[PDB]
Amino acid sequence: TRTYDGDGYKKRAACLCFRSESEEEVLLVSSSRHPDRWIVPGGGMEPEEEPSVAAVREVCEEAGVKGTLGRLVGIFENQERKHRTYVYVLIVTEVLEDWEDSVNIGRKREWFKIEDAIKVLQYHKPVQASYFET
Ligand SMILES: O=P(O)(O)O[C@@H]1[C@@H](OP(=O)(O)O)[C@H](OP(=O)(O)O)[C@H](OP(=O)(O)OP(=O)(O)O)[C@H](OP(=O)(O)O)[C@H]1OP(=O)(O)O
Ligand SMILES: [Cl-]
Ligand SMILES: [F-]
Ligand SMILES: [Mg+2]
Ligand SMILES: [Mg+2]
Ligand SMILES: [Mg+2]
Repeated sequence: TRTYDGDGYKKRAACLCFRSESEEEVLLVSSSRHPDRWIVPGGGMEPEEEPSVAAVREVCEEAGVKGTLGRLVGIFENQERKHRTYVYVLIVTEVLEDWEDSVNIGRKREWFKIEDAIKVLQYHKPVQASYFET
């Protein structure tokens, strides 16, 4: 069930899933519709779902990782697609081998240096590239 702010923007949550507290390497996942593209794992908040809970749930489903939830980075609008996304830091402590989207749609995941994550997000996902700007 998709949820919306009062202005009709889709409510989303995502995590910057870092390999370590150094925040040098981040986990991206393949696009479901376009598997040759990389995106930040995240997705729609459910009714009455806290954004931090939605963020952790979505990165479990999409990326097959768990870890220590860190700070809210910010709230990022996508004016073109009418999304409003809460973005959190997650320090990955668990990497699971056969996760929901790997089983269901063969979703891929890969570690990127921050600079390279920004590079591969820029063309299709410039708002997700901006998640890293701070
Ligand atoms: O417009 P396009 O570019 O097609 O954006 C897609 C997006 O594709 P990209 O892979 O290019 O990012 C999807 O993400 P992935 O399934 O790949 O993760 C979904 O986004 P979300 O993460 O919010 O959703 P979910 O909770 O993970 O399913 C989807 O939303 P939806 O599933 O609710 O229809 C969204 O459509 P909208 O614009 O209608 O929002
Ligand atoms: Cl790291
Ligand atoms: F989803
Ligand atoms: Mg999802
Ligand atoms: Mg979802
Ligand atoms: Mg998603």
